[PDB]
Amino acid sequence: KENICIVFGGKEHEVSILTAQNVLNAIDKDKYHVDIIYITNDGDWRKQNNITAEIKSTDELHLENGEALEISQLLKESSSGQPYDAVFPLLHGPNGEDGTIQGLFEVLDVPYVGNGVLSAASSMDKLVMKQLFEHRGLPQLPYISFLRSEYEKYEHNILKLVNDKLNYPVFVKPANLGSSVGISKCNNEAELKEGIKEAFQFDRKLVIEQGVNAREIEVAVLGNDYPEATWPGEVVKDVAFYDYKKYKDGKVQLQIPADLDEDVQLTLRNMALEAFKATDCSGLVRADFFVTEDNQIYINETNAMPGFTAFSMYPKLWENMGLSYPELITKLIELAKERHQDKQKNKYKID
Amino acid sequence: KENICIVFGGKEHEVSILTAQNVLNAIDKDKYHVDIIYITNDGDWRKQNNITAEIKSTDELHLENGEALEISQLLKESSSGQPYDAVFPLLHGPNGEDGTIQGLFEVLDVPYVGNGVLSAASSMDKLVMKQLFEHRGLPQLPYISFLRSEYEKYEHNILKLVNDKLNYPVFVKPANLGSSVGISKCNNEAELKEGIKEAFQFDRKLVIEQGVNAREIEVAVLGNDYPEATWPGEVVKDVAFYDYKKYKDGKVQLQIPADLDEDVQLTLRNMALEAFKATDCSGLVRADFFVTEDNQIYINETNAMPGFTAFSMYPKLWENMGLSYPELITKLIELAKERHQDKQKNKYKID
Repeated sequence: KENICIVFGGKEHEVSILTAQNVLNAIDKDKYHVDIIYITNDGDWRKQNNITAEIKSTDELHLENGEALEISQLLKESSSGQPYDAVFPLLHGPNGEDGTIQGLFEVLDVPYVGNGVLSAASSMDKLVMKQLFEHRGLPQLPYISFLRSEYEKYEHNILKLVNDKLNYPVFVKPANLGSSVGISKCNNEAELKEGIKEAFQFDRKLVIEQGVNAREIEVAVLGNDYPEATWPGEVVKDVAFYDYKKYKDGKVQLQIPADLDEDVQLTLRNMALEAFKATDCSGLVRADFFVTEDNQIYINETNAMPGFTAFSMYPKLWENMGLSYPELITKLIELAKERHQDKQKNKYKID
Repeated sequence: KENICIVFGGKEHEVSILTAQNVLNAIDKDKYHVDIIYITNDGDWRKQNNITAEIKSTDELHLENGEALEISQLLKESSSGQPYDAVFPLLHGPNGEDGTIQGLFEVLDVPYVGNGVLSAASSMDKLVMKQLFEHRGLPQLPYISFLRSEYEKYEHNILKLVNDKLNYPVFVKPANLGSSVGISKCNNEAELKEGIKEAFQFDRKLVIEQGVNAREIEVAVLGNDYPEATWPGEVVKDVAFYDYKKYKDGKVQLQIPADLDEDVQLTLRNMALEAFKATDCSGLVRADFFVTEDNQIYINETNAMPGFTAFSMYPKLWENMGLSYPELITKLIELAKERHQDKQKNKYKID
């Protein structure tokens, strides 16, 4: 058996916990020895050893009453007594996909699924992500950015650059948040200024982005050095608007593949690979696009740890390619093994 | 008293250990309670509690025989029984300035000196660093970059782009190393190809850089949101060459301020601040420039944790401004406190 540890929760949990239930029930307990570590909202790490049956309800998860050892000892050793072959972060904290847990994993020399430090961190900062996309030549909506320090001195002058380079309406976006906290849509300077002031309560760096009305199209990418991209998918919505949040009850309504011309789909698959390379991803990414009704394409953002329930977009895009959810989980673990092995080979060849 | 922890060593140590001796002997043991954690080449963490006298020889450091508790307990609590007010990483491992230890620090919610995760990681990847410098408008030598995957398919085609955009000689540079391992200077394709092949043994991503002969000029930057830059300094060298390494015995020979026109110095101070902002630095950075004999300026790289002995360039640049080495250490701790406090204020205002 191989030795796996799923880390879930994070310093709101209900998605992460549902995800960890799905990932657990889709792992062959015959091929894998599975421990899990739950991170409480407090930040405390609680381990639960040796999952061996299906998790039918969240009650079966020890959660905050798990075994409360130091984080060092929790990750060094499987309950089986072997070191882990892969650790799978399914976190919904900021420490989830800002590169921080990945940094911990590297310091502890623990092999792990998904994106590395620089990749996760730069996909979480919206300014760095766009700067990397730009250098790579991917099309994006016209955009501006600045630090609070610059706006305190150049308010009047920054607003002019907005009206020259962009067309209203624009969106004010905090650079470093994982949440819709502080985003607003502004139809003029008056609203823009109010919006900028309003976002600086939550962040020190802002992106101003030209608005579009467009379809949201997502592509799943999987791999390390030779990644592959799925056919695109769509969350079907008769009306494009920024909701600020999923309000409709029940399952989300996916269309996979998306109802797009076959040429446009191929363009999006190739753009997804470019977006993966532009932030030097590992393991996986979801590329999220804006596609207007006249088939104009912009890349919106990448997502370094995308939604990963059994009905989420990222796994359902791979199902459409023939890759089962249990096969996808196993592939992510093998990629984690390979990236990890490739680093001692380099750390060795450095002598 | 405030509570400080110096982390030094790292998974070669002699500079880091000399540095930790200097930083220790320059801290007022009356104002600060000082513990230190030593990271062995093995990666093991060993704590030594409550430094209270001058460290006259490295023998007085417990080093690898320090107290061998789990890393979690080592950082959570000062020997005094209080949580730390600041942790000061003085590491010479890759885990030093690739953002990994900083990620650990954030996961453990430990306040810490210097650059954050994204800042350290992006200053260590030479491709991302140049891409950020470019977007900011700082002048750099003409350069190319590619992944191993791209060169395996486009060898012939990538070499042409080199000869069109650059002028020989060029330097082949691994993107992700902190070491001179795999750098070479090439006067033609024949050498370039050999050089590219030679660097791929140690890295998966490369930068090809146009060579210059120039003076090396360094500027020290200190601050968080309102940073300040020193007058520039110079390691004086009658002959510009890439040494691959300091060979001369004894002290390095600094000229502070550098023998440059007063206008050129002011330009470099302002470029240093731009370079700090371009990678969203915190705490400090050293901006390293190429300045030709005809006063043409290029930024070479930033250094997120620069040399920090008492005779290193970064502290000596601040001494020239009137800031003593003990005052600089204290300023770095206050900045660590401020960045840390500013994050709960935001994490609070996010509700």
